[PDB]
Amino acid sequence: MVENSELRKAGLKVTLPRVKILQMLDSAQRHMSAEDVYKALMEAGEDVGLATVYRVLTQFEAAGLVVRHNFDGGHAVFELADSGHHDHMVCVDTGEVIEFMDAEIEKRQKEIVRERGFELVDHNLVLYVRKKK
Amino acid sequence: MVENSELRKAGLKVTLPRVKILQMLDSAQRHMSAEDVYKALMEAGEDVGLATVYRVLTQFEAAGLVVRHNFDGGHAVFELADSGHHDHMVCVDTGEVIEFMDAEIEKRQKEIVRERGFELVDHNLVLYVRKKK
Ligand SMILES: [Zn+2]
Ligand SMILES: [Zn+2]
Ligand SMILES: [Zn+2]
Ligand SMILES: [Zn+2]
Ligand SMILES: [Zn+2]
Ligand SMILES: [Zn+2]
Ligand SMILES: [Zn+2]
Ligand SMILES: [Zn+2]
Repeated sequence: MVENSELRKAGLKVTLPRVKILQMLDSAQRHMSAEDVYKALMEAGEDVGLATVYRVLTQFEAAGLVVRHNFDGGHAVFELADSGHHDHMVCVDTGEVIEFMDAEIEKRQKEIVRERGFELVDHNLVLYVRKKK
Repeated sequence: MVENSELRKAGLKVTLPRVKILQMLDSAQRHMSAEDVYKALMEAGEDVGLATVYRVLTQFEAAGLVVRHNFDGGHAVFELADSGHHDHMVCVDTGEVIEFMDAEIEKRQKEIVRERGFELVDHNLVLYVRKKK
């Protein structure tokens, strides 16, 4: 299965809890907390406890299958890494998260780093915003 | 420069017109027509004729630097390929194009193809829609 390959490529043994959580992440909320995953699983009548959900998502994060972000300061969001790249705009007053991808900034980041003798390994860009209105 | 590397990797000699058009594509309209690129260039007081803009965008398309799409049936849209992956929803009545990326569908496409003995080289998914309202 595709999930099995993803887990193996990530140096992680294939297990039922690991497969169900990855499937939950695949189907979307784009930015889910550990509780959102747990609640979705419980709705689906599954049998995975919250602590296990958090543990697995942390295993996925360390492995590179997911990225963990904290946009409102008070909770962690976990989202797949495999998906197309996206940086984020966060509405400070409401907590609304808006993904974006600007090719100009992406190429400028590469230029900045390369002209210094480096290679860009990863990056994080968050723009905190408020409606002009 | 980053543009130079992109052009060379694509087996395309570096030229002024090729560099300016790629820069126009980098800075955004996410889905520009040849005329949109030409008009943007003219606004920027540049000196690239429309036929040259179309030719270069077609050179970029063949090379894989851009993908050409025809969403409303009557005009070609050119967008970078390098950007994160995105499929599209198109509002049939207005022509509005909405990008989306669903990890569930992406993994299901891979599963469908792999279980048949193939490797997925590329794909195109367009969902034509109308507001339920
Ligand atoms: Zn929160
Ligand atoms: Zn970025
Ligand atoms: Zn995101
Ligand atoms: Zn720039
Ligand atoms: Zn048109
Ligand atoms: Zn797709
Ligand atoms: Zn697009
Ligand atoms: Zn599915």
